[PDB]
Amino acid sequence: SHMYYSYGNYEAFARPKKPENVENKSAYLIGSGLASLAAACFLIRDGQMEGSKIHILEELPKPLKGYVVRREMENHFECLWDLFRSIPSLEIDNASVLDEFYWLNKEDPNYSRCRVIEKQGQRLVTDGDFTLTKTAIKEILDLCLTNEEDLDDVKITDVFSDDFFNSNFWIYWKTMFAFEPWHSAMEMRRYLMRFVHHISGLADFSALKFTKYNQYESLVLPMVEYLKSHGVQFEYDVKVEDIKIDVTTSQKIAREILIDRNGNAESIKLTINDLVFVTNGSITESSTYGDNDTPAPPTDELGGSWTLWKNLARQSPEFGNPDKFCQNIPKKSWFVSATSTTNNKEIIDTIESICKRDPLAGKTVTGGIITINDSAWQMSFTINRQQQFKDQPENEISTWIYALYSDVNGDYIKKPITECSGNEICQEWLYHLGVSTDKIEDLAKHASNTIPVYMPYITSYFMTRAIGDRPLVVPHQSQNLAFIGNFAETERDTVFTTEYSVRTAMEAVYQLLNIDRGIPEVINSPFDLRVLMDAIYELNDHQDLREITKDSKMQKLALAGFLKKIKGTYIESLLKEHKLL
Amino acid sequence: SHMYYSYGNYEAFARPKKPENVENKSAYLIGSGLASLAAACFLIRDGQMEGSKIHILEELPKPLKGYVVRREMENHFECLWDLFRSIPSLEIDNASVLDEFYWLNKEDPNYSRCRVIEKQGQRLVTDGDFTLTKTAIKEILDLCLTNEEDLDDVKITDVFSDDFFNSNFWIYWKTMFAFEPWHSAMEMRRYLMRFVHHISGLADFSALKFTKYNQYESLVLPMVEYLKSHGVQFEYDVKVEDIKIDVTTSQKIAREILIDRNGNAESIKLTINDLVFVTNGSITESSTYGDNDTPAPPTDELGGSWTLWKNLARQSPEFGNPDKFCQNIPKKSWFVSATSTTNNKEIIDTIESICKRDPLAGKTVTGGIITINDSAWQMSFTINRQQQFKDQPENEISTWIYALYSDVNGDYIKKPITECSGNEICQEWLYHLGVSTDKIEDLAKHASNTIPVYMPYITSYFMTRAIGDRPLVVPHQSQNLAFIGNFAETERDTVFTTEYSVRTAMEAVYQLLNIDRGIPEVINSPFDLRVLMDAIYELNDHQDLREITKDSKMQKLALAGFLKKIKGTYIESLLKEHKLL
Ligand SMILES: [K+]
Ligand SMILES: [K+]
Repeated sequence: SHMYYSYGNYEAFARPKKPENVENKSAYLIGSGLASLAAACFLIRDGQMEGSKIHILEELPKPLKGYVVRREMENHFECLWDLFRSIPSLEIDNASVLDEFYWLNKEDPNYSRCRVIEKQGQRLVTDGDFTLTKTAIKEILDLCLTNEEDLDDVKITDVFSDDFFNSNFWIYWKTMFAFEPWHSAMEMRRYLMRFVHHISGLADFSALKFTKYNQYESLVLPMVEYLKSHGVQFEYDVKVEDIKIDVTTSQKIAREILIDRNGNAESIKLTINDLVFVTNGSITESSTYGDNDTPAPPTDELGGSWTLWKNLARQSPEFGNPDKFCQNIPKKSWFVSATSTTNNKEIIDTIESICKRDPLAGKTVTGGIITINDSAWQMSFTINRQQQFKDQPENEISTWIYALYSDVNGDYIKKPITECSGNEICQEWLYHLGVSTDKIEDLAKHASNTIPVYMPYITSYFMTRAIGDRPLVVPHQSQNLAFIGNFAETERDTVFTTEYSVRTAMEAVYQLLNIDRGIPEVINSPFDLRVLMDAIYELNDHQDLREITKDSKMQKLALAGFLKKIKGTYIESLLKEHKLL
Repeated sequence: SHMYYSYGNYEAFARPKKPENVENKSAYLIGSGLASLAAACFLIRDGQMEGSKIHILEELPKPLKGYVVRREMENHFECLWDLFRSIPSLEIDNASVLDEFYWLNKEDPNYSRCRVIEKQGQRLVTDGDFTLTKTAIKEILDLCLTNEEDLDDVKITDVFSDDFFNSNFWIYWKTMFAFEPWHSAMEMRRYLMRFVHHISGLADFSALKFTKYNQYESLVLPMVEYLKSHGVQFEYDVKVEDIKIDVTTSQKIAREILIDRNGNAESIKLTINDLVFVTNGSITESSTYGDNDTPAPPTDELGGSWTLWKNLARQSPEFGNPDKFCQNIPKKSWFVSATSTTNNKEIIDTIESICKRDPLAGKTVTGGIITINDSAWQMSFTINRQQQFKDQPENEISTWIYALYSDVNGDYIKKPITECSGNEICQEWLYHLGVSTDKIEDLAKHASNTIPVYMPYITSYFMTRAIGDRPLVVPHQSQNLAFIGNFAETERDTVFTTEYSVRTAMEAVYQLLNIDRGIPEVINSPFDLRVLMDAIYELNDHQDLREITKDSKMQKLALAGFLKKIKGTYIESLLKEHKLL
């Protein structure tokens, strides 16, 4: 009740008055992920909180055998662009991160010239088409017409049938977003509605936008410099074990942060004027690393992030249900990603022959993942603009590889990916590029350096869930406690996105400080009739309403009577404008 | 083809690169109205044109007997807020005009406590309700469903019948926007679609927002100071008589500006790199002024603005058809407005008794016009926050009065308003406030000072028109010539608004300089299903779909079958959210 949603330039460009009594308030942010950093930025810029009163608590201190790549953006990351228009670029003078990003993606717009391959390097013949049947389209629409409240614990396989899963649409969708068939239909529905304005860019990634470098260099480092320039305090080697919260009949008040500061057990006592921002849960927690000759050791370890959320959930069911997300994760789930770095011309030339661009040119390369449709692992890989690390040699590329299925033997390396060294993952990948099999072993072992990473929780955002499993950003009656990040709850936005991190941060800061400025709503595209007309046209692989209805009597007649009632009206002009007539 | 429309924060917050070759370009803006000033501001900020190369050409030089008041804003003036977030306030340090305006309208939000009066000072009993019948509602919707291309030269009386014109809706609508029954149905349609998101605020003005002072002090003066601080050149006593334009088979190029600079006939020769921004036509041209004892003398004079547009239209029909707007204006049209200033407690107390607020308190007073429904003149009046001039005595108010009908005897002063002195207009107004008739003459003649103004073209924006009567902002193949202001043509936006002035200015500058940043589209509210649901609910005076259909078989049955097919779905939840179920 302490915020309101808005849209349009009035609320975008307006500045909030300094919030009431902020001069006597402090902030503690648990973890240094994007959501914590964003919340600190809003605390500085819009809360006008004093930097020395803002404390970022990081578990790690202030050696992997190679480069490791970790996601993209779209124009309607409304909250994220509100943030980064205020963060100075570290690459361009007198320019924001938004400016640098905006100009770069106009100079070198992202698109894919090859989205799906099969048969050891051949482009899928129907690449670019959705190959959705009428039944599959109806299931998509029926899911969207289902209330979110009726999708508690429903799996994607509960709402779609064979036609949909055989479609190219599902190939594009599951791989670009990392949906597994057992994942949350509720989240899949949110994604369908959230990105409906970009349906025309699904097959070719033409709606995706990327930073110049990896996320740490292009997003985190600029935020850090901004926060440091305003005196914000960074606390390393601090493990938050619990937060004692009073949950009374009238209020929720965080009372004390129980920490281990460099082996020493200490405690931070809080008043109502000391705000606590918890990033509950983590998809990168407990990650392990291999090298070119060693697999990343599988693990089920619960780290500090999941232990902390469990300790908060013990104090109120309003603080969420972490076990839905970190327990009972199927062993087929995506766990392993790998970064394969090479300067070898044979590999780089093979990539060029598939993606149609020079990987070393410094512009778009694959334009997003290429999916190997017939790979047992259901592997995809991408090469961003190179190099993605500013100190990497200019003759090197780093390729990011991931597998949706973790418990199935590969086609060339006949083992599950979880049993594979870096070079074995690279060999399986090189096989599917069409590299001659008598060269694969040496090119992977001696011409490349591949670092695998095992992430027990990388699919955790998407686990089947029920309303209530995620805490509200500001739980009911909370006075000084907020939850931020991709396991907190807010309307219609989609998790596994950087936008969701910034949105929850902004909503938390605005609500706890009662900031008198609107939060931009999730973009209104699923309510926009023009966008919905485009979606019907795109989903039906570019067929007008007559062609859609051509083989059915019940519809071909309803359409005849509809066209007779709209003839010569604005509705007919709109349908013609959007190619439905 | 030299611009694109956008929405959302990405394009709002992004800055355009410096446009190509702007260092060798100059700009001439004809007139110093809002559109010219806005275009100069965009030339500085986004064109990065040198201030000394920007020339504002004003006909007047660098004595009325009293104060003269001249409109409001809404949140979705998308282009105007893009502009004024960059203009420094002259009232608050380190703040924009947008900030000052945003904070003021949150501190003192606008609303009316009395919108319509009758019978010499009594509130209309049904004030607040639209009193629209089903037939009237159907005509509203049928107009919106008509293509704009089918409304050439159609009058409002061609598309509405008796029920609509007897509605409270039409009272609110015609007076707040100054529509006459013979005005353009095309523009009325644009207004219905343009402001559909504010239908719930039509009766009480709760969607209106106002500057602190009159428009000159709160909008023009800040822009002027901004332009002067950047070296922009202001040219006074310059009358533009013509612009010689080459209209070839391949290009339109302005060649020379023919001027009279202080009685001297001179000429400004232009290259392709010299841009010309013409504000074609004017609603204030040829205005005459009276005083407390003298009517403003009626006139049909064509001034420099209308002569110039006629001289441009002689060179291409693509430059518009001014005669549609400045000729054959019916003599019943609104011509006269008056500003009545008083410090008299009897008058001020009578106003307080009607509007329910202290006129001298410095906050909202009437919250917008009060309409005298049974006045022969169809008179309305408003009192903004006082005082509206920063050097006015603190015990004074200034009331703005206007009459939609100019050729009908008044109820107390039995003469058309065009024959009335300032004090006679005030007397007619005081009669309709319920002032005792034995006091009206002395309170108007000796306790008030009323300045009338006769404006032959004040209704000119709304004259019946056809596609093509207004020039495109940048006509086809124009290299260096643009048209801006409320007689230029752009999609869906509404004239008689300051937003239209800023929009045309922005579109002209962006197109002529090929600026690489989106222009915000007219707000998408008529395509937003949520907004349309609200509109149905509001237009039907807050009745759900069952009550709307209760007295009809064809609809009450179609609704039964519709409800049976949407039961338990998201569509039903949406309808319930918006009170239609
Ligand atoms: K905002
Ligand atoms: K924009």
